Amino acid sequence: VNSFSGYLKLTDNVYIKNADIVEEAKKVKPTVVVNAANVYLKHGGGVAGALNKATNNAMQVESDDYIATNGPLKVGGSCVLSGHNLAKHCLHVVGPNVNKGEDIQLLKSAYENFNQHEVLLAPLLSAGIFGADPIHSLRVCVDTVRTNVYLAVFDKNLYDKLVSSFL
Ligand SMILES: O=C(c1n[nH]c2ncc(Br)cc12)N1CCCN(C2CC2)S1(=O)=O
Repeated sequence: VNSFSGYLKLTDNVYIKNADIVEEAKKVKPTVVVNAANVYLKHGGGVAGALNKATNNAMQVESDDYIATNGPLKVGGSCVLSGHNLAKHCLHVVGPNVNKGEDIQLLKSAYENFNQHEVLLAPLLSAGIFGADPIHSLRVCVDTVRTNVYLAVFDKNLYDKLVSSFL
């Protein structure tokens, strides 16, 4: 039993809800919140900009130190950093950004990072400003993640479409 509330169950291990991931994280304080990161951990917009803003820029400060030490992530890769006031940990995961020409096949590799964590609150990888089809992202999620994932979809119109079209 966990504290996530109001989710629709899609599969044995994947759950979905129309919710703002920032407000969901603040309420649940999950062990792991997933950020829709880029390789530079520059949290300017989309999910990342919103999560960072909610930490009062502490996520960005921590991220800049991480990059100064380690260099950029790989597309499809991840790192574990603090969750600040939102979660115990933040798993920064880099899905391919279609608006940069990156290979959509890397989306499966990106979701594989979720399997290192028993339970996660997460957005759909590569959706929103990363330019991929969210229906496809949900399909890859369900077919790749084996751990328990609670997906927050900000747009109510998109949420209804994802549910109604889910196979
Ligand atoms: O939640 C957001 C989101 N995008 N910009 C934001 N700004 C502030 C806050 Br708070 C949340 C967001 N989505 C990111 C894109 C992928 N998803 C869409 C496809 C269904 S999403 O995972 O629903």
